[PDB]
Amino acid sequence: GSTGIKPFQCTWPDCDRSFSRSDHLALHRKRHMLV
Ligand SMILES: [Zn+2]
Repeated sequence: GSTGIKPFQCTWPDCDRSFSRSDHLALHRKRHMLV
């Protein structure tokens, strides 16, 4: 279903990801800035 309305939303425009896991979106975001 529509599970894009998440509080842990990735703020990458071309990506447009949204998470429920803080430990997942953290690494997802770390790899975004290539760190
Ligand atoms: Zn992302």
